[PDB]
Amino acid sequence: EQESVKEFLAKAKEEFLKKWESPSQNTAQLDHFDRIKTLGTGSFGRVMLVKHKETGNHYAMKILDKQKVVKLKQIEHTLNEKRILQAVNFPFLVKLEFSFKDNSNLYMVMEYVPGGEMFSHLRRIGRFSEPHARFYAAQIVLTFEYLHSLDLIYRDLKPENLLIDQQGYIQVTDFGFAKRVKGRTWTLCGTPEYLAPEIILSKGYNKAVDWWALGVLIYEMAAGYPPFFADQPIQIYEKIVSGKVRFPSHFSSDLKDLLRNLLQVDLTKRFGNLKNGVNDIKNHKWFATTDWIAIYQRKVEAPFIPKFKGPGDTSNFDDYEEEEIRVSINEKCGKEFTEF
Ligand SMILES: COc1ccc(-c2nnc([C@H]3CCNC3)o2)cc1
Ligand SMILES: COc1ccc(-c2nnc([C@H]3CCNC3)o2)cc1
Repeated sequence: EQESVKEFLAKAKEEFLKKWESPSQNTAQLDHFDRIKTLGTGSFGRVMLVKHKETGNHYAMKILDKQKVVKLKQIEHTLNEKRILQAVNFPFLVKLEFSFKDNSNLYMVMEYVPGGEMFSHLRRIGRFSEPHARFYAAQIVLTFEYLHSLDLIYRDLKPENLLIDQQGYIQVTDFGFAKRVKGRTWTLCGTPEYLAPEIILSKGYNKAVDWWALGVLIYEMAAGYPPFFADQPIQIYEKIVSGKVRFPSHFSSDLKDLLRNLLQVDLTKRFGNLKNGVNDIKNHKWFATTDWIAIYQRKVEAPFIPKFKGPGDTSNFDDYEEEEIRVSINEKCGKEFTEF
């Protein structure tokens, strides 16, 4: 690789390690914000649109219930999420602006991206043309190049976690399964449709699982549906381990060739995990029209710009029951969350 790429990644790792070793803590509190709307929910928390009362700036506030985190065995994963987010910096990652806790909850306050999830736009239009899919895929290739050089694995790539911003570019959100890993790791986690074979077979696995998930994402963007699906997870898993995939006839020959090498069931033969690493992907014929520097600099005109009226518009997100943010008069689970 060119020395300019090597020096860029060496500086990125230096800046990450300084924040990783000395994390920020307790940088706002709940009554500094007004609550506006619930943007989405989940197994042990939700994300709310909020407005800061002194500056007027909008944020996306992720709220996790401490007792429920403990019951669903997610303590280590929650601590991973906040420690990684306060230490990274890259054009296509959401920015964490504040974090804090109280007697009942943990809070992560991020810059708000009003354009909505990629999932909504893909399901609305049906599928993306190959140039449109390729513009998004290039941003994910550069983001994984960055995260993997910091010894991080992301482990939750899927369309609902890719937000579309005011310039039509991607910002990746939700680091709940991200982890710093020197060699191998073992936890069963992810969404069934995106899991690599070595996770399903309970092996020790590495960053090659993120390149498998990139193959599932590019197939889904260009076809409109993922390659492996069924009503029961055990049926999805049998299809993933089989080593067979079927492609629509409208796919280009170059796209089919790239996807056979990302959706390779033998992890020692998979693109992204060979001696040349990410450069086997960047140099593939499907990416021949891509200007990697121009994408990083945000100089390429996007395929589309989401429709929205202002920085507080919620029209690209959907409607959920509005529930209280209740804070107990007694402290819960203080010991488990000391480092947060
Ligand atoms: C950075 O600005 C945002 C905006 C919205 C969300 C968000 N909205 N919903 C979710 C989860 C629940 C349903 N899917 C994922 O995250 C995150 C950050
Ligand atoms: C009863 O058999 C098991 C199997 C797996 C696990 C397990 N899977 N993940 C974890 C956490 C420790 C490693 N980081 C997350 O424990 C625990 C008990």
